[PDB]
Amino acid sequence: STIMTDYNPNYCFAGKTSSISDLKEVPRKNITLIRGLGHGAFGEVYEGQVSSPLQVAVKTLPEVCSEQDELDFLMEALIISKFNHQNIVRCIGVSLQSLPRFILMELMAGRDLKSFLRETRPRPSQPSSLAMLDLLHVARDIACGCQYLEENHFIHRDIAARNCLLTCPGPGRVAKIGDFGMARDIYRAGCAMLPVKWMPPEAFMEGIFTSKTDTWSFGVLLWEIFSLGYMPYPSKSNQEVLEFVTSGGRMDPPKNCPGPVYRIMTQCWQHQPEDRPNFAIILERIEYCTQDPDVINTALPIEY
Ligand SMILES: CCn1nc(Cl)c2c1-c1cnc(N)c(c1)O[C@H](C)c1cc(F)ccc1-c1nn(C)cc1C2
Repeated sequence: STIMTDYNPNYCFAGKTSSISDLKEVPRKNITLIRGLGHGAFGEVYEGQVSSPLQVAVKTLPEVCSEQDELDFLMEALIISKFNHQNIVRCIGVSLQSLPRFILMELMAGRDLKSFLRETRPRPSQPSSLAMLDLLHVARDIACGCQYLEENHFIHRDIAARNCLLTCPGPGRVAKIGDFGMARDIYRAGCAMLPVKWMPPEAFMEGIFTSKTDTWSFGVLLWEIFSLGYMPYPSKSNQEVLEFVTSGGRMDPPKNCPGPVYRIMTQCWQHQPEDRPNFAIILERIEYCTQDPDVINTALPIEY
Protein backbone atom coordinates (compact mmCIF):
# COMPACT_ATOMS: atom_id res chain seq x y z
CA SER A 1 0.00 0.00 0.00
CA THR A 2 2.97 2.36 -0.89
CA ILE A 3 0.72 5.33 -2.00
CA MET A 4 -1.51 5.03 1.17
CA THR A 5 1.58 4.20 3.40
CA ASP A 6 3.98 7.00 2.17
CA TYR A 7 1.31 9.83 2.36
CA ASN A 8 -0.70 8.38 5.39
CA PRO A 9 -3.44 11.08 5.27
CA ASN A 10 -4.97 12.36 8.55
CA TYR A 11 -8.79 12.45 8.71
CA CYS A 12 -10.45 14.80 11.27
CA PHE A 13 -14.19 14.33 12.23
CA ALA A 14 -15.76 15.83 15.40
CA GLY A 15 -12.17 17.06 16.22
CA LYS A 16 -10.81 13.45 16.49
CA THR A 17 -7.95 12.41 14.14
CA SER A 18 -7.96 8.93 12.51
CA SER A 19 -5.56 7.25 10.03
CA ILE A 20 -5.43 4.04 7.92
CA SER A 21 -4.11 2.45 11.23
CA ASP A 22 -7.61 2.85 12.83
CA LEU A 23 -9.62 1.04 10.06
CA LYS A 24 -10.90 -2.50 10.97
CA GLU A 25 -8.82 -4.66 8.52
CA VAL A 26 -10.95 -7.83 7.86
CA PRO A 27 -8.82 -10.87 6.81
CA ARG A 28 -9.33 -11.44 3.02
CA LYS A 29 -9.96 -15.23 3.52
CA ASN A 30 -13.05 -14.26 5.65
CA ILE A 31 -14.63 -12.33 2.66
CA THR A 32 -16.70 -14.08 -0.11
CA LEU A 33 -18.27 -12.17 -3.10
CA ILE A 34 -21.83 -13.47 -3.95
CA ARG A 35 -22.98 -11.30 -6.93
CA GLY A 36 -22.20 -8.03 -8.78
CA LEU A 37 -24.62 -5.13 -8.03
CA GLY A 38 -23.18 -3.20 -11.05
CA HIS A 39 -20.57 -0.38 -10.72
CA GLY A 40 -20.58 3.32 -9.62
CA ALA A 41 -18.45 5.94 -11.45
CA PHE A 42 -15.25 4.04 -10.41
CA GLY A 43 -14.96 0.43 -9.09
CA GLU A 44 -17.45 -2.48 -8.84
CA VAL A 45 -19.96 -3.12 -6.01
CA TYR A 46 -20.71 -6.72 -4.88
CA GLU A 47 -23.00 -8.46 -2.42
CA GLY A 48 -20.66 -10.48 -0.14
CA GLN A 49 -20.42 -12.23 3.25
CA VAL A 50 -17.89 -11.89 6.15
CA SER A 51 -17.09 -14.67 8.73
CA SER A 52 -24.51 -16.95 10.26
CA PRO A 53 -22.06 -14.75 8.26
CA LEU A 54 -22.47 -10.89 8.06
CA GLN A 55 -24.22 -9.77 4.81
CA VAL A 56 -22.17 -6.89 3.26
CA ALA A 57 -21.97 -4.59 0.24
CA VAL A 58 -18.33 -4.65 -1.02
CA LYS A 59 -17.01 -1.50 -2.77
CA THR A 60 -13.85 -2.42 -4.82
CA LEU A 61 -10.92 -0.22 -5.95
CA PRO A 62 -9.82 -1.08 -9.54
CA GLU A 63 -6.24 -2.49 -9.51
CA VAL A 64 -5.62 -0.20 -12.57
CA CYS A 65 -5.98 3.22 -10.83
CA SER A 66 -4.03 6.49 -10.15
CA GLU A 67 -2.21 7.52 -6.92
CA GLN A 68 -5.19 9.98 -6.47
CA ASP A 69 -7.72 7.07 -6.82
CA GLU A 70 -5.91 5.14 -3.98
CA LEU A 71 -6.02 8.16 -1.54
CA ASP A 72 -9.69 8.89 -2.55
CA PHE A 73 -10.54 5.25 -1.60
CA LEU A 74 -8.61 5.50 1.73
CA MET A 75 -10.38 8.83 2.58
CA GLU A 76 -13.86 7.30 1.84
CA ALA A 77 -12.97 4.38 4.23
CA LEU A 78 -11.94 6.84 7.04
CA ILE A 79 -15.05 9.07 6.50
CA ILE A 80 -17.66 6.22 6.72
CA SER A 81 -15.80 4.33 9.56
CA LYS A 82 -15.86 7.40 11.89
CA PHE A 83 -19.70 8.00 11.74
CA ASN A 84 -21.94 6.42 14.46
CA HIS A 85 -25.62 7.11 13.61
CA GLN A 86 -28.74 4.98 12.86
CA ASN A 87 -29.37 6.93 9.54
CA ILE A 88 -25.79 6.61 8.13
CA VAL A 89 -24.78 3.26 6.52
CA ARG A 90 -22.40 1.27 8.80
CA CYS A 91 -18.86 0.29 7.71
CA ILE A 92 -18.15 -3.37 8.74
CA GLY A 93 -14.43 -2.80 7.93
CA VAL A 94 -11.96 -2.82 5.00
CA SER A 95 -9.57 -5.18 3.21
CA LEU A 96 -6.79 -2.79 2.03
CA GLN A 97 -3.87 -5.31 2.41
CA SER A 98 -5.12 -7.48 -0.54
CA LEU A 99 -5.92 -6.51 -4.18
CA PRO A 100 -8.42 -5.44 -5.27
CA ARG A 101 -8.89 -3.29 -2.12
CA PHE A 102 -12.34 -3.52 -0.42
CA ILE A 103 -14.60 -1.34 1.72
CA LEU A 104 -17.23 -3.46 3.55
CA MET A 105 -20.63 -1.75 4.17
CA GLU A 106 -23.98 -2.68 5.74
CA LEU A 107 -26.00 -4.51 3.00
CA MET A 108 -29.13 -2.35 2.47
CA ALA A 109 -31.65 -4.88 1.03
CA GLY A 110 -34.06 -2.03 0.01
CA ARG A 111 -31.32 -0.75 -2.44
CA ASP A 112 -30.90 2.98 -3.35
CA LEU A 113 -33.81 5.38 -2.63
CA LYS A 114 -34.00 6.58 -6.30
CA SER A 115 -34.54 2.94 -7.57
CA PHE A 116 -36.86 2.13 -4.59
CA LEU A 117 -39.19 5.10 -5.41
CA ARG A 118 -39.29 4.36 -9.21
CA GLU A 119 -40.05 0.59 -8.64
CA THR A 120 -42.42 0.88 -5.54
CA ARG A 121 -44.52 3.66 -7.27
CA PRO A 122 -48.26 2.91 -6.71
CA ARG A 123 -49.77 1.03 -9.75
CA PRO A 124 -52.95 -1.01 -10.52
CA SER A 125 -50.63 -4.07 -9.86
CA GLN A 126 -50.15 -2.63 -6.26
CA PRO A 127 -52.62 0.21 -5.37
CA SER A 128 -51.42 0.93 -1.75
CA SER A 129 -47.72 -0.17 -2.13
CA LEU A 130 -46.69 3.30 -0.79
CA ALA A 131 -48.53 6.11 1.10
CA MET A 132 -47.72 9.73 2.13
CA LEU A 133 -46.62 8.44 5.64
CA ASP A 134 -43.98 6.05 4.09
CA LEU A 135 -42.51 9.08 2.24
CA LEU A 136 -42.53 11.27 5.40
CA HIS A 137 -40.70 8.42 7.29
CA VAL A 138 -38.00 8.30 4.55
CA ALA A 139 -37.70 12.15 4.73
CA ARG A 140 -37.48 12.06 8.60
CA ASP A 141 -34.80 9.27 8.49
CA ILE A 142 -32.54 11.25 6.07
CA ALA A 143 -33.19 14.56 7.97
CA CYS A 144 -32.08 12.72 11.19
CA GLY A 145 -28.82 11.66 9.45
CA CYS A 146 -28.41 15.26 8.15
CA GLN A 147 -28.95 16.64 11.70
CA TYR A 148 -26.20 14.28 13.00
CA LEU A 149 -23.80 15.57 10.28
CA GLU A 150 -24.80 19.22 11.01
CA GLU A 151 -24.24 18.90 14.83
CA ASN A 152 -20.78 17.27 14.07
CA HIS A 153 -19.92 20.12 11.58
CA PHE A 154 -19.76 17.70 8.57
CA ILE A 155 -21.02 19.10 5.21
CA HIS A 156 -22.24 16.26 2.93
CA ARG A 157 -22.38 18.43 -0.28
CA ASP A 158 -24.55 15.91 -2.26
CA ILE A 159 -27.76 15.03 -0.36
CA ALA A 160 -29.69 13.33 -3.21
CA ALA A 161 -31.92 10.20 -3.58
CA ARG A 162 -29.08 8.47 -5.55
CA ASN A 163 -26.89 8.67 -2.34
CA CYS A 164 -29.53 7.15 0.08
CA LEU A 165 -30.22 3.44 0.83
CA LEU A 166 -33.12 1.51 2.45
CA THR A 167 -32.73 -1.39 4.95
CA CYS A 168 -35.65 -3.29 3.23
CA PRO A 169 -38.43 -2.72 0.62
CA GLY A 170 -41.40 -3.49 2.96
CA PRO A 171 -42.76 -1.74 6.10
CA GLY A 172 -40.19 -1.03 8.87
CA ARG A 173 -37.75 0.26 6.17
CA VAL A 174 -35.09 2.71 7.47
CA ALA A 175 -33.51 5.25 5.05
CA LYS A 176 -29.76 6.05 5.49
CA ILE A 177 -27.16 8.27 3.80
CA GLY A 178 -25.05 5.72 1.89
CA ASP A 179 -22.40 7.59 -0.20
CA PHE A 180 -19.87 10.34 0.83
CA GLY A 181 -17.94 10.65 -2.49
CA MET A 182 -18.48 14.45 -2.89
CA ALA A 183 -17.36 15.15 0.74
CA ARG A 184 -14.30 12.85 0.04
CA ASP A 185 -13.33 14.78 -3.19
CA ILE A 186 -13.21 18.24 -1.45
CA TYR A 187 -11.38 16.94 1.72
CA ARG A 188 -8.69 15.75 -0.81
CA ALA A 189 -8.77 19.17 -2.70
CA GLY A 190 -15.18 19.63 -13.99
CA CYS A 191 -18.60 21.44 -13.77
CA ALA A 192 -20.43 18.78 -15.96
CA MET A 193 -20.02 16.30 -12.99
CA LEU A 194 -21.10 18.83 -10.22
CA PRO A 195 -24.61 17.96 -8.88
CA VAL A 196 -25.77 21.51 -9.88
CA LYS A 197 -29.52 20.50 -9.61
CA TRP A 198 -28.93 19.87 -5.81
CA MET A 199 -26.79 23.02 -5.15
CA PRO A 200 -27.84 26.44 -3.76
CA PRO A 201 -26.68 29.66 -5.50
CA GLU A 202 -23.70 30.43 -3.12
CA ALA A 203 -22.32 26.85 -3.67
CA PHE A 204 -22.25 26.88 -7.53
CA MET A 205 -21.47 30.70 -7.76
CA GLU A 206 -18.86 31.11 -4.91
CA GLY A 207 -17.88 27.51 -3.92
CA ILE A 208 -19.22 28.40 -0.41
CA PHE A 209 -20.34 25.29 1.53
CA THR A 210 -22.00 25.40 5.02
CA SER A 211 -24.69 23.22 6.72
CA LYS A 212 -27.20 25.50 4.87
CA THR A 213 -25.82 23.90 1.64
CA ASP A 214 -27.19 20.53 2.88
CA THR A 215 -30.51 22.24 3.85
CA TRP A 216 -30.97 23.36 0.20
CA SER A 217 -29.99 19.85 -1.13
CA PHE A 218 -32.44 18.26 1.35
CA GLY A 219 -35.28 20.39 -0.16
CA VAL A 220 -34.39 18.89 -3.58
CA LEU A 221 -34.32 15.35 -2.02
CA LEU A 222 -37.83 16.05 -0.54
CA TRP A 223 -38.96 16.92 -4.09
CA GLU A 224 -37.37 13.66 -5.39
CA ILE A 225 -39.18 11.69 -2.58
CA PHE A 226 -42.66 13.32 -3.08
CA SER A 227 -42.33 13.04 -6.93
CA LEU A 228 -41.68 9.24 -6.44
CA GLY A 229 -38.19 9.46 -8.03
CA TYR A 230 -38.45 12.00 -10.91
CA MET A 231 -35.29 13.90 -11.97
CA PRO A 232 -35.39 17.46 -10.49
CA TYR A 233 -36.14 20.46 -12.83
CA PRO A 234 -37.81 18.26 -15.48
CA SER A 235 -36.52 19.03 -19.04
CA LYS A 236 -33.84 21.59 -17.86
CA SER A 237 -30.08 21.19 -18.48
CA ASN A 238 -27.48 22.04 -15.77
CA GLN A 239 -26.95 25.63 -17.17
CA GLU A 240 -30.75 26.18 -17.48
CA VAL A 241 -31.12 25.17 -13.79
CA LEU A 242 -28.16 27.42 -12.75
CA GLU A 243 -29.82 30.44 -14.54
CA PHE A 244 -33.36 29.52 -13.29
CA VAL A 245 -32.33 29.10 -9.59
CA THR A 246 -29.92 32.19 -9.54
CA SER A 247 -32.91 34.28 -10.90
CA GLY A 248 -35.31 33.01 -8.12
CA GLY A 249 -36.96 30.10 -10.02
CA ARG A 250 -38.10 27.12 -7.90
CA MET A 251 -39.65 23.74 -8.77
CA ASP A 252 -43.47 23.38 -8.71
CA PRO A 253 -44.95 20.95 -6.15
CA PRO A 254 -44.73 17.26 -7.12
CA LYS A 255 -48.04 15.68 -8.31
CA ASN A 256 -50.53 15.57 -5.33
CA CYS A 257 -47.86 17.00 -2.92
CA PRO A 258 -49.58 18.38 0.24
CA GLY A 259 -49.08 22.14 0.87
CA PRO A 260 -47.30 21.63 4.26
CA VAL A 261 -44.67 19.36 2.57
CA TYR A 262 -44.19 21.77 -0.38
CA ARG A 263 -43.69 24.60 2.19
CA ILE A 264 -40.74 22.67 3.75
CA MET A 265 -39.16 22.51 0.22
CA THR A 266 -39.71 26.28 -0.38
CA GLN A 267 -38.11 27.15 3.04
CA CYS A 268 -35.11 24.83 2.18
CA TRP A 269 -34.71 26.87 -1.10
CA GLN A 270 -34.53 30.39 0.43
CA HIS A 271 -31.93 32.41 -1.57
CA GLN A 272 -30.02 33.52 1.62
CA PRO A 273 -28.58 30.59 3.67
CA GLU A 274 -29.53 32.42 6.95
CA ASP A 275 -33.26 32.28 5.86
CA ARG A 276 -33.08 28.43 5.45
CA PRO A 277 -34.06 26.17 8.38
CA ASN A 278 -31.47 24.06 10.23
CA PHE A 279 -32.15 20.27 10.39
CA ALA A 280 -33.75 20.51 13.91
CA ILE A 281 -36.44 22.82 12.41
CA ILE A 282 -36.80 20.58 9.26
CA LEU A 283 -37.30 17.51 11.53
CA GLU A 284 -39.96 19.42 13.59
CA ARG A 285 -41.82 20.45 10.36
CA ILE A 286 -41.62 16.82 9.02
CA GLU A 287 -43.00 15.55 12.42
CA TYR A 288 -45.94 18.05 12.24
CA CYS A 289 -46.77 16.85 8.65
CA THR A 290 -46.85 13.18 9.92
CA GLN A 291 -49.42 14.27 12.60
CA ASP A 292 -51.71 16.16 10.09
CA PRO A 293 -54.53 13.90 8.70
CA ASP A 294 -54.98 16.26 5.65
CA VAL A 295 -51.29 15.47 4.76
CA ILE A 296 -51.12 11.68 5.39
CA ASN A 297 -54.68 10.93 3.98
CA THR A 298 -53.55 12.44 0.58
CA ALA A 299 -53.54 9.73 -2.17
CA LEU A 300 -50.27 9.38 -4.14
CA PRO A 301 -50.74 9.34 -7.95
CA ILE A 302 -51.20 5.84 -9.48
CA GLU A 303 -48.79 5.30 -12.45
CA TYR A 304 -50.58 3.56 -15.41
C1 LIG B 1 -29.22 -4.99 -2.25
C2 LIG B 1 -27.86 -4.68 -2.85
N1 LIG B 1 -27.95 -3.45 -3.65
N2 LIG B 1 -28.61 -3.41 -4.88
C3 LIG B 1 -28.53 -2.21 -5.39
CL1 LIG B 1 -29.21 -1.75 -6.92
C4 LIG B 1 -27.81 -1.41 -4.49
C5 LIG B 1 -27.45 -2.19 -3.40
C6 LIG B 1 -26.68 -1.77 -2.21
C7 LIG B 1 -26.98 -2.17 -0.91
N3 LIG B 1 -26.25 -1.78 0.14
C8 LIG B 1 -25.20 -0.98 -0.01
N4 LIG B 1 -24.47 -0.60 1.11
C9 LIG B 1 -24.79 -0.52 -1.28
C10 LIG B 1 -25.55 -0.95 -2.37
O1 LIG B 1 -23.70 0.29 -1.44
C11 LIG B 1 -23.34 1.09 -2.58
C12 LIG B 1 -21.90 1.55 -2.53
C13 LIG B 1 -24.35 2.15 -2.95
C14 LIG B 1 -24.46 3.20 -2.00
C15 LIG B 1 -25.34 4.25 -2.17
F1 LIG B 1 -25.42 5.24 -1.25
C16 LIG B 1 -26.14 4.30 -3.28
C17 LIG B 1 -26.06 3.31 -4.24
C18 LIG B 1 -25.19 2.23 -4.08
C19 LIG B 1 -25.21 1.26 -5.19
N5 LIG B 1 -24.24 1.14 -6.04
N6 LIG B 1 -24.58 0.15 -6.95
C20 LIG B 1 -23.70 -0.23 -8.05
C21 LIG B 1 -25.79 -0.35 -6.60
C22 LIG B 1 -26.22 0.31 -5.50
C23 LIG B 1 -27.54 0.08 -4.77
